[PDB]
Amino acid sequence: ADKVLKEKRKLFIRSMGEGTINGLLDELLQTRVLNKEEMEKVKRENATVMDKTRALIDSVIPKGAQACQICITYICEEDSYLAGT
Amino acid sequence: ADKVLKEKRKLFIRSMGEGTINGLLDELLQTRVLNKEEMEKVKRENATVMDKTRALIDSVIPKGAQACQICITYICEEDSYLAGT
Amino acid sequence: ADKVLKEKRKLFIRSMGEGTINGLLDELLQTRVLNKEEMEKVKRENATVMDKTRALIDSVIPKGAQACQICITYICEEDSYLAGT
Amino acid sequence: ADKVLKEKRKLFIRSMGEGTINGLLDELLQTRVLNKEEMEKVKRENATVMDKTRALIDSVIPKGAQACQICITYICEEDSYLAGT
Amino acid sequence: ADKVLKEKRKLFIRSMGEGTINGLLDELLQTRVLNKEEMEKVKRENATVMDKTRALIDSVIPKGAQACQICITYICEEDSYLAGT
Amino acid sequence: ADKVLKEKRKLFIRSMGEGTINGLLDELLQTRVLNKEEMEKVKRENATVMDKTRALIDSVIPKGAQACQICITYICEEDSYLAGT
Amino acid sequence: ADKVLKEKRKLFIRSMGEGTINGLLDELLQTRVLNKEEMEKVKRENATVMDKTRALIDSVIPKGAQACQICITYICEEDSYLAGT
Amino acid sequence: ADKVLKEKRKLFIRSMGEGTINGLLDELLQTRVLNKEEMEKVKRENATVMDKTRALIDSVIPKGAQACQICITYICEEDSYLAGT
Repeated sequence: ADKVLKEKRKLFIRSMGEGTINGLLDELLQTRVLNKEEMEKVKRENATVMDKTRALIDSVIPKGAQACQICITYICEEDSYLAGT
Repeated sequence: ADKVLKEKRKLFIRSMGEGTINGLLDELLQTRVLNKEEMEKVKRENATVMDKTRALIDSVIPKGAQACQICITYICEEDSYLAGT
Repeated sequence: ADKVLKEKRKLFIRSMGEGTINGLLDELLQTRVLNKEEMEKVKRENATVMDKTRALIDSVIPKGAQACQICITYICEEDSYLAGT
Repeated sequence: ADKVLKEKRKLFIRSMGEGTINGLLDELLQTRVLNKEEMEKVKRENATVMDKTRALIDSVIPKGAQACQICITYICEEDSYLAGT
Repeated sequence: ADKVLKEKRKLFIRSMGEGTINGLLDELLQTRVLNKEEMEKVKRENATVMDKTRALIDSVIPKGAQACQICITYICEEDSYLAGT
Repeated sequence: ADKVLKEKRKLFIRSMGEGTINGLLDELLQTRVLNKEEMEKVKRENATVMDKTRALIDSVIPKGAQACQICITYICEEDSYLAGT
Repeated sequence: ADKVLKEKRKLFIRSMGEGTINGLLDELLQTRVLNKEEMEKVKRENATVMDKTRALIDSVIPKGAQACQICITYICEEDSYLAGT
Repeated sequence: ADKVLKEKRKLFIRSMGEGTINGLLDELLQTRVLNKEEMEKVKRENATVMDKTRALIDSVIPKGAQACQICITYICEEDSYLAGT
C-alpha cells in the first residue's frame, strides 16, 4: 500500500500521540529512514506535539513511501486498539 | 549522467525536503560548487522551502552539471529509500 | 450556491481560524480538491495564518466552486455557532 | 481539438492558478514542449503569476497545438473540479 | 466630493497602511467596485504594499469617483484618528 | 508632541519589551486605535518580538499621531524608570 | 573621503548584515538623511536583506556622500572587528 | 586561520549544541563582537536551536573573522572532546 494509505486515511491522525510516535521516530532513526538532523526538526511543530502527525505525513516521502512499511510493522505492535488495524 | 538526469526525472523533486537539502547545500558550499552569496539567495524561494528544488534544478549549471556528481554521492548517503536510488 | 456565497459574504472571514481551517484543508486534500503541493503553498500567507482565509477565497476556483459544497458540509459540522449557519 | 479549445473557452482561464500551472510547466519541460530558457521567460508576466495564463495561451503554438494534448492529460489529473472537465 | 478630495489631499496617503487597506479592498470587492482580477493586480506594486495607495488613487476612476463614497464610509469606521476625519 | 517625539528619540526603542508592549497593544485595541486584524499582524515581525517596536513606530500614523497621546499616558504608568520619562 | 570610499571598497560589503544595518538605517532616519518612505522602500531588495548593501551604496548619493560621514561614525561603534576599520 | 577554518570544516557543526553555544554567545557579547540586538536575533532560527550553528557561520563575518580567534579560545576550554581539537 505504502502512501496509498493516504486513503486509509490521514483524517484519523487525530488519534495518534507522542506516547507512541516518539518510539516510531526512534525506529525511523534506527532504520536510517530519517536523519537525526531532520529528526530533531520535528520539534519545530506548531501547538501540540500531535500536529507532528502532519509532519509524519510529510515524511511519507513520495519516493520513499515503502519505508512506511517499517512504520506499519511498528503500528502492528504499537497499538492493537488503533482504528485501521 | 550529469544533467542527463533531467530525464531521471525532475518530476520527482516533489519527494525532496529541507531536512536533507540543507545538508546538500552545505556540501555544495564545502565543495565550492556554489558561492555563499548565491547560497543565501536560495532563501528568496516562493512558498515552501521545497520549491527550492526548482532552484536546485537551476543550479545544475549547464556547464557545471558534473558537479552534481557530488550531489549524487550525497544522495547515495542521503536517502536509501529515495526513488531513483 | 457555490461561489455565489461570495455574497454570503466573505467580509465575515474575519471569524475563521486555523483551529478549524487546518481540518478543512486536510479534507480538501482527502477529497483531492487541492493538490498537496499547492496545499503547502498556503503556508506563504502574510501575517496571521488567518489571512489564509484570503487564500481560501482564491481556492474557490471559479470553475471548481462546486467543490466548496464539500467545504459547506465541513462547515456544518465545523462550527454550529458560526455566522451564516 | 487542440487549439480548437480556444472556443472552450479561454475566458475561463480566470480559474487557473500557479498551484497547478507550475506543475504543468514542469511537464512541458519534461516533454520538451517548451525550452528551459523560454520557460524561465514566463516569469516576466505582469501582475499575478495567473496572468501567465495569457502566456499559456500563447504557448498553444499555432503549429504545435497538438502538444496541448499533453496539457489535456495533465488537466485530467490536475483538477477534477475544473470547469470544462 | 468624490474625486474632489484629491485636494483633501493625496499627500497624506503616507499615513495609510495594509492593516486597513486590505479591508478596504475587500469591501471594494463586495461592492463590486473593483473586479477580482484587477484586485489581484494591486499586488504588482513597487516596494511597500503602501505605495498601493498610489494604485488606490488610480482606482478613484474619473467616471466612478462616486464609488469612493463607499470608501469614505469605510474610512469613517476605519480610523477615527485619521487626518482628514 | 505626538510624532514629534521621533526626535525623542526612536533610537531608544531598544529599551522596550513585550512585557509592557503587549499591554500597550491591548490598550490600543480598547481605544480602537488599531484594528484587531492589524493588531494580529504585528505577529509577522522578524526575530525578537521587540523589533515590533519598529512596527509601533509605523503605527504612529502620520495623520493619527495624536492617538499616541494615549500611548504616552500608558507610558506614564508603564515604566517610571524608562528613559525619556 | 565620502563616496571616495568606493575604492575602500564596496567588494567587502559581503561582510555586512541586518544585525547592524537596521540600526544604521534607523540612524539615517534620525539624522534625516533618508526619508521614511524611501526607508521602507529598502524592503523591496532581492533575496537576502544583505543585498540591501547594494541599496546602501546607492544611498551614498553622489551629491550627499558627506552624509555617509554619519555612517562612518556609526561604523566606528558598529563593529570594531570590521575590515577597513 | 580565522574563516579559513571553513575548511576545518563546517560539516561538523552537527556536533555543536546550545549547552555550550549559549556561553559562546555570551562571550561574544562580553567581547563586543556581536551586538545585543543582533544577539537576540539568533532566536529567529528554524527548528532546533542547533541550526543556530548556521547563524554562527554567518557571524564569522568575512571582515571580522579574526574575532573568531576569541571563539577558538572558547572552544579550547569549551570541549576537550570536540572533533577538530
